[PDB]
Amino acid sequence: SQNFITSKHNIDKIMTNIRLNEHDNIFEIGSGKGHFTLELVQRCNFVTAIEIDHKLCKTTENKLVDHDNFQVLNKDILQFKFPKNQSYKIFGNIPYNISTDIIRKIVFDSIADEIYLIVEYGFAKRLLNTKRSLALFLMAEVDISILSMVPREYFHPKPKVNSSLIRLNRKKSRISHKDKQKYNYFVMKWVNKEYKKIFTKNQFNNSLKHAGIDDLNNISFEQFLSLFNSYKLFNK
Ligand SMILES: Nc1ncnc2c1ncn2[C@@H]1O[C@H](C[C@@H](N)CC[C@H](N)C(=O)O)[C@@H](O)[C@H]1O
Repeated sequence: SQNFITSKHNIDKIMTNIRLNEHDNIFEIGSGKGHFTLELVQRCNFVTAIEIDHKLCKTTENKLVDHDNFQVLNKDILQFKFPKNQSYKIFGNIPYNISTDIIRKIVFDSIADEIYLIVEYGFAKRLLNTKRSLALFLMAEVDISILSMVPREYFHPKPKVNSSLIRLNRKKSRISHKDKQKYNYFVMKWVNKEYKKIFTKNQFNNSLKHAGIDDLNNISFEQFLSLFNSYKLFNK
């Protein structure tokens, strides 16, 4: 059930959009046959490949024979403990079934200042959709941008849908550690339209007009923050 991108011609097309340089240390999520890995090692300063499947760790190693700036840890990305005092970036052509868990792991339990992932086209659209809780929790920590479309033919087994190469850039968190829970509760209550649990009937009108929200079915992350902030004001 794991797919791969093994056409160099295609890999180069995708590297074209990935701006990683010679001095960055990179953590790749799932080396697979080592195709993207082979390019990263040449492209970057050092690559720590994290592959769960042990046979693939081997293949990754055979692939990277004429190279030294890498290591292949046979671990589970979800259980990995990233450095807490180093500057590193992340890349990964990750599986659909655990996209949410991986992205959450690397954005909340890692300090990579720049993350490059390939995910399903739809799932990418969702990461930017202010109507879903994931996008909202994520936008407090990173800026999300879709760089290009990865045709399903580039993959094998050929999936039923296309994919997108996306980029997550770290930013000074917009949500203080103090507001950790308030923001969480508020995000969940708002996405579920359970407005009354977070705003009285008037607090809600003022908050929307204050944030300048005309279409309540289409709001910017910046507007949403306004809402959250008003929310804080109203409750001590
Ligand atoms: N939980 C996990 N932790 C670490 N690696 C995983 C996990 N789940 C899947 N993988 C690996 O991640 C890879 C997913 C592939 N789509 C990418 C392989 C390869 N980089 C390629 O795109 O050509 C496979 O090699 C899986 O074995």
